[PDB]
Amino acid sequence: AQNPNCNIMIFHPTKEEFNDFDKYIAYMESQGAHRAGLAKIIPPKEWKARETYDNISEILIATPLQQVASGRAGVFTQYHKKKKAMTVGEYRHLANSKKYQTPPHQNFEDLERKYWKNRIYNSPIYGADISGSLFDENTKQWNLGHLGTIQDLLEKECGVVIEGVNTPYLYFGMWKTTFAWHTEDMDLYSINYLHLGEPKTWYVVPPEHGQRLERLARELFPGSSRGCGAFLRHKVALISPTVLKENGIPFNRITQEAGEFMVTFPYGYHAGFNHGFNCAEAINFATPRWIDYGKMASQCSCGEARVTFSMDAFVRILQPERYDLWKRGQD
Ligand SMILES: O=C(O)CNC(=O)C(=O)O
Ligand SMILES: [Mg+2]
Ligand code: NI
Ligand SMILES: [Zn+2]
Repeated sequence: AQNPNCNIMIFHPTKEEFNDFDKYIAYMESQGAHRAGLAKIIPPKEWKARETYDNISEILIATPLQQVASGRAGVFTQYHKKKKAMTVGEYRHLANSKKYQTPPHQNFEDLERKYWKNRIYNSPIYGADISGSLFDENTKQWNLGHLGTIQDLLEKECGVVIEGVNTPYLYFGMWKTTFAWHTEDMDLYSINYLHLGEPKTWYVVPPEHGQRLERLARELFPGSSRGCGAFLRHKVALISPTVLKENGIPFNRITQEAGEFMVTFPYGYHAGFNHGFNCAEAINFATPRWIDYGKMASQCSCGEARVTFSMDAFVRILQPERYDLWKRGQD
């Protein structure tokens, strides 16, 4: 078995290997990458996502989210308070202000220490989940707005034609902005490209060990667990690496820099934070190997998780027994 310790693998495809996206995902899996839950892909030196980032400041962040924490430093939840709209240029200035800017630090490890020590005492503002793309239309390789759609994959594998579309999302981050422990909707893959700015640190649990994380989460968030049998679908809970180590939960960590891709694999729990002002783009995708994960994915039916239009068909076709309860949660 390849990669039996479930380490995060880093890949350096050549320009020729960068042509066929599906084939390269399948290559990475042949080497065991999926066992970690997360892989890094460094594009060939010949590649670029677009010519410059000099003209992005007029993009609108219609609903910036202030991420307010409750709990203790290593075990907390966050809620998202909606703020007034602002442009990317306005947001960048805010991120660079004395109130929100990254503190002086020695290296990534020192900054990680400061994050876990101090995150709860601040409420950074995240421009998340903004439909759109920063890839040039002429970029033909690993262009996250030109991938094969998950609807087409389901149709190719299973023969059923379904409604729905699949488009990318932009994320504008600042110091301490946080993504809570989650897997993707319907335990899909994700791909994330860091277009510009400061790094993003990731933490990930191997898919084969995801239920260990879930069991710890039910212990650590006992009221939430009683409210919903899939409350990590709410995307609000954080658990530090120190706490994970104290409870014997297998995980790995890595820092993504500008110009790098990350791929999350089906049922790979992940969480993380941004180091400073940055912009990422991400999208869900599927492969043939996903179908069995989609069929077994947990679902939130309590009403909190509320998701896209396009998840309806996935639940309806892959999980018909769960469909009626899940849809009641949607309504
Ligand atoms: O970058 C973020 O804030 C969160 N991204 C993801 O969870 C992802 O790409 O799957
Ligand atoms: Mg602009
Ligand atoms: Ni994700
Ligand atoms: Zn729920």
